Amino acid sequence: GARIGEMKRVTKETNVSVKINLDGTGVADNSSGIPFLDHMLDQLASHGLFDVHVKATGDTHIDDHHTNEDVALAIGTALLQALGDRKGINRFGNFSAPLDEALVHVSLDLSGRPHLGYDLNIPTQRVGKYDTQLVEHFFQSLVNTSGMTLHIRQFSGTNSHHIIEATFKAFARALRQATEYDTRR
Amino acid sequence: GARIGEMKRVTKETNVSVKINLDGTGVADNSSGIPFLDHMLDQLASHGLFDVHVKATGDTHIDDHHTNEDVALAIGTALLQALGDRKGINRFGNFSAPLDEALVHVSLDLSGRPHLGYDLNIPTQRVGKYDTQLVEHFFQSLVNTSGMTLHIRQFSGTNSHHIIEATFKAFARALRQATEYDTR
Amino acid sequence: GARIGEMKRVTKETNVSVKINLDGTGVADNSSGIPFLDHMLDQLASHGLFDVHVKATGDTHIDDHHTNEDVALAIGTALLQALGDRKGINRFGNFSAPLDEALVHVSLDLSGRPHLGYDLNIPTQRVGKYDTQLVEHFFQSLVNTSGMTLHIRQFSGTNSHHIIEATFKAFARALRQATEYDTRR
Amino acid sequence: GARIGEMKRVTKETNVSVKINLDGTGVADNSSGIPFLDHMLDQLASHGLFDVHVKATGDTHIDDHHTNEDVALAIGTALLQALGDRKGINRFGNFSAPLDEALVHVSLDLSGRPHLGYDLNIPTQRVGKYDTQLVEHFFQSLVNTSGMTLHIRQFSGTNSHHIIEATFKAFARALRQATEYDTRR
Amino acid sequence: GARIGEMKRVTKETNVSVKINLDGTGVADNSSGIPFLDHMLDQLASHGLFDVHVKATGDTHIDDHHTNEDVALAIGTALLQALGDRKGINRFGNFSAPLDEALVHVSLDLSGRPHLGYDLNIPTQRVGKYDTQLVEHFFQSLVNTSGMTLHIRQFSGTNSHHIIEATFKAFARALRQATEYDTRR
Amino acid sequence: GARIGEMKRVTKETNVSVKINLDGTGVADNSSGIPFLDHMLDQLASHGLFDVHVKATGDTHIDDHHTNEDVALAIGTALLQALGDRKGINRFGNFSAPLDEALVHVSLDLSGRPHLGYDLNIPTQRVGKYDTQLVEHFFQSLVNTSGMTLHIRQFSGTNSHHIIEATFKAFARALRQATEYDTRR
Ligand SMILES: [Cl-]
Ligand SMILES: [Cl-]
Ligand SMILES: [Cl-]
Ligand SMILES: [Mn+2]
Ligand SMILES: [Mn+2]
Ligand SMILES: [Mn+2]
Ligand SMILES: [Mn+2]
Ligand SMILES: [Mn+2]
Ligand SMILES: [Mn+2]
Ligand SMILES: [Mn+2]
Ligand SMILES: [Mn+2]
Ligand SMILES: [Mn+2]
Ligand SMILES: [Mn+2]
Ligand SMILES: [Mn+2]
Ligand SMILES: [Mn+2]
Ligand code: NA
Ligand code: NA
Ligand code: NA
Ligand code: NA
Ligand code: NA
Repeated sequence: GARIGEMKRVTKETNVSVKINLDGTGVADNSSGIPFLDHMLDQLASHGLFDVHVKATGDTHIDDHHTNEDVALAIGTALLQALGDRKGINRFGNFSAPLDEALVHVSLDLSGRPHLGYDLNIPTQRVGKYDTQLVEHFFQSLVNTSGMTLHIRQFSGTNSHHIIEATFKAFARALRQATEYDTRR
Repeated sequence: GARIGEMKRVTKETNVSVKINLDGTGVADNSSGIPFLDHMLDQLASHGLFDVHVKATGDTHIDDHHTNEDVALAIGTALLQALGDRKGINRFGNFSAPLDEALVHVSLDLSGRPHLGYDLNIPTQRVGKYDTQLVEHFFQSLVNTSGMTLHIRQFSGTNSHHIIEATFKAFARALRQATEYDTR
Repeated sequence: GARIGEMKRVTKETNVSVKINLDGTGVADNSSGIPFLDHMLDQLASHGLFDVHVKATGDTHIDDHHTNEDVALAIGTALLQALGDRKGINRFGNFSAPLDEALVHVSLDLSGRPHLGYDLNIPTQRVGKYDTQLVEHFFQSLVNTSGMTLHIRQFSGTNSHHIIEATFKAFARALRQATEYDTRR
Repeated sequence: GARIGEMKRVTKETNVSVKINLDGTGVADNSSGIPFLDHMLDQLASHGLFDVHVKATGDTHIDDHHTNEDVALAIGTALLQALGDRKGINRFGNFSAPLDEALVHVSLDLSGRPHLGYDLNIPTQRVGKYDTQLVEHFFQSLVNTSGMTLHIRQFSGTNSHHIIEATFKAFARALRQATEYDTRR
Repeated sequence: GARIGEMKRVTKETNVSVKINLDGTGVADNSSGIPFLDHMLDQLASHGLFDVHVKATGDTHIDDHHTNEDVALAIGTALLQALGDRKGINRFGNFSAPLDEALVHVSLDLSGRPHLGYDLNIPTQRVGKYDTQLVEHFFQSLVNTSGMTLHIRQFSGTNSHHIIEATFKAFARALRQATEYDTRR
Repeated sequence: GARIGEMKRVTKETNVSVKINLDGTGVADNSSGIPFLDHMLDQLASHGLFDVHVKATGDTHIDDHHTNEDVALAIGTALLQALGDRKGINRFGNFSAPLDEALVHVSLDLSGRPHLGYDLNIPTQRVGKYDTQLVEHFFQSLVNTSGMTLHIRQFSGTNSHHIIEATFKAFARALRQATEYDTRR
């Protein structure tokens, strides 16, 4: 009875395959073509207890933008498919994740209405090879296809890797809460 | 043994009857004479899983103030009665409720000491016919008779209906948490 | 064959029926339960040459918010359905509409990615009975279900009725341009 | 049949004759007694494809003000006459005209309601013998008798001749668009 | 007969071949040695309906500057050759292109007088491997050999890839408009 | 020999009938569909000694804007008709009207050139049901069809009803002066 969503989409720019189990055990199998994004998608599994499979190739010789965007769009669609009729779930999720000096709060509602409120202050332009502009775009695209209300608020942080990873930990744990069943419903 | 509180009070200005079940299933029956307040009281039921019955008539030809106040006072008293000795409950409740661009956090303690910390920025004076000054007065009056410590904090929001509705969603879910029993 | 999109949705709050003909002749048939919004929807027909049929009733005894939102959502869905595969259309639309002292520019792309950039300065809270906060929410909701990129920018204006009506005229003409066929392709 | 408007008016100060063909081929025939204004009126023909005939003499021994004003008034009246019932025309016109470093946007509506929004920053007081205060007065007077809604906005420019000429190019192209027939209606 | 311009130039730094068809069907054939610039040149084809063939190699072991510059110079020369006597063309082009949150307006005139007005605010120094200083230099060099008046103005935008891509979409559509024939003349 | 002007105009939005006697005795018969506007039009009669008849119905279910505008336009046309050749009249009018704490000066010229200079500071958005944005629009529209130069300047005032009523008293008395005959002419 596990809630599994899957999305495959091939364009001239990217080839994306995503599978997510909302009732998973934290199995991570992420090969997006973007190593830092893979590290962040691993946090979805380890902290959200989702099973997350992502396989993507794309025009990373231009930059990571199209791959990042199309992976995020596909995850949002897979999430929407896995949620089904959304009956009985908590629907709302909240979590404040510290990572050393970083502290990020995520508040979300599986509402069917896309909205991103985004207030991160990432002080460097690259983490490894990853363009830090792509963090906002990842969550914006995921919101757009999942129909999620998502608020990301940075309360502390100076290390870009810490800020982004804390965001994914908080998102993962908030999304876990929202997708879990409300025992009184 | 569901925890049910009830308050009826008739004054020269208003006639108010309130019944709340802390262990409800979200049954909403709200007819306060103020349609937007009814919509907000419905959030108490649907998001707090309270059973909420409010029936009020009043001098709404003056304005909604006396009705709004007397309904809020009665709800706080009904909540206090329903809580009884408060043994074994979580007592504290916390929730951040987004509603599109709005985000409101509610933190409360069923402490017996009334206090309202209120920091909403509602940018318009009317939602429908509802005077938005009445939002603060609703929570102040409810706090005063329930003896609740209540903190309402707006983190984002531009639409007045969204801000107020997010506040009631967060309040409902925080109050649900506070009234539920601590398993340990 | 004319491109027609139609959507009916009944909720506990609203009862909404929408039909739009992208290849219309300007037939205006708008009865949303919100008279000023009807006047604005008429601009879609008169200036966009769309055939626009909207019939809605709702919980306007609370306020106009739910009706306004559900009408906007339904129009966006009807627009999306009417566009079909979007093959051969201009896709982009641009128009600056004056209305006396008001001047509003609209730029849009039928992109499949929802985004609203909104920069109006409406100086009063009510036009008739219409809550002027509902203008932004109308376009946000329409954007969300149509998948449109939409930018609304006020360059001039002091009368709220003029500002909002100029916005709908500019939107109507930009959308007409975007939905029309590109004769070269 | 071409839409032609013609107006002659003789006062104690000026003697003005104007004929404009909205469906012209760009015939420029401008002898206002103000050489720089003639150069600007030529842009109406060359860029708007109007046929523009202006012949004026006046009390230019005082200054160019009365001639400038009476020419502008007459052009607006001729334009109004030529438009007739305005059935089937685009009615709105928009154009951004660059001239080297200058860039001026014109937005107009053949509305029947006079309004001038004017935001040029002309940095010198004379172009040749032409008093640059007369630019605003020209468009104000033309607006007043034509019943036009007209917005002129400078986005760039440092040379007064360039700024004014770009304004007339943009006006010419916007007016051409507004007076042309809408092929769909 | 299609208007085709072609230019080959070999220097000690670069080897550049360009062919452009002003009356094309959107054939994109761009291999400049700079992958992000290739992606931008593709917009010329996809949104301008030009046929754009660019093949360049160069001293990219130093940086992309010489290749970027020499490609831009060659495109401007090819455009100039293809335009011929410019008889009968619209000559002016205008377009506002959104790309999600980005919005860029381009206004241009095929005037024979080079000028670049450039007002982009690109917030990162690299898109992929592409140095974002090269955007201004690309358009400056293209302007210089084509003899174009070109104004680029950013109205919105936070993602560098979006801002630059919106600029090339707007440029492509403005240039398409300017090079197309004026049906009335 | 009384100077009487009359205007009837029926549109899809409004049905307006106006009759004004410049040589009246202050007979007021105003039913515009806007009660506060009726009160203001009564001031024209009582303070200007005009006979003022206005009968209007319109789409006041939207708001009062279209009715307000069309009544003002019709009054301006009726005024222009009543003035005839304007021979022998004072032409200029000036009056400062106090109303308790409010003080408003009106200066006008029956010039044939429309202009409104408007400097009121009305501190509330509604007087009764009347939208105070409509005051400026009333005088602007009246100016546009009458061809009047009109300057309205607030020197004092805090009560919106007082400010607007003082404006109409001052306008009425200034217009009375301007329409009266100059005994030396
Ligand atoms: Cl606003
Ligand atoms: Cl100036
Ligand atoms: Cl920059
Ligand atoms: Mn993108
Ligand atoms: Mn790490
Ligand atoms: Mn009170
Ligand atoms: Mn609601
Ligand atoms: Mn809403
Ligand atoms: Mn209107
Ligand atoms: Mn003058
Ligand atoms: Mn010149
Ligand atoms: Mn260089
Ligand atoms: Mn791209
Ligand atoms: Mn108006
Ligand atoms: Mn009074
Ligand atoms: Na943000
Ligand atoms: Na209607
Ligand atoms: Na000449
Ligand atoms: Na390529
Ligand atoms: Na003013």
